[PDB]
Amino acid sequence: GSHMASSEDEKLSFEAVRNIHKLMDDDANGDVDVEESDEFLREDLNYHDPTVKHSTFHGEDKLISVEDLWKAWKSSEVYNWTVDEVVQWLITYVELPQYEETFRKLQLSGHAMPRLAVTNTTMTGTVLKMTDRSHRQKLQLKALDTVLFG
Ligand SMILES: [Ca+2]
Repeated sequence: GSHMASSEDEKLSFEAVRNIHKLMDDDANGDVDVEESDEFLREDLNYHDPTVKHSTFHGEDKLISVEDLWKAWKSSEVYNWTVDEVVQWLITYVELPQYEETFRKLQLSGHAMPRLAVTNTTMTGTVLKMTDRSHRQKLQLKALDTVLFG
């Protein structure tokens, strides 16, 4: 229920993908500016310094763009990763040994990566990490870093 992110009608994949981009881009204008990402990129997904994602994605600067992410994602390792790949990925990165249940519940992959990187609500089909914050933290950190860097 917001124009910015999460619109009420039906959660489309674009609003979702821009939402996880919006994790960095506070105002969600389609591109994150350096100031917008200040704590956000660094910690919220890079868990240290966002120089990696900023200078890897843009290269010359620090601006990340939703549609550009869309194009990047389709060209990145993430969009190529099938369920098996994502399963080993989710475990080795997200540290969620609930993989059996979750993959059999929703069948995740490179599409699911951005779709699950936003809120527990989306990803928890039935039973998947009781801890909301711990769930969304692990998933957003690794899924988002995966859709962004890969
Ligand atoms: Ca912005």
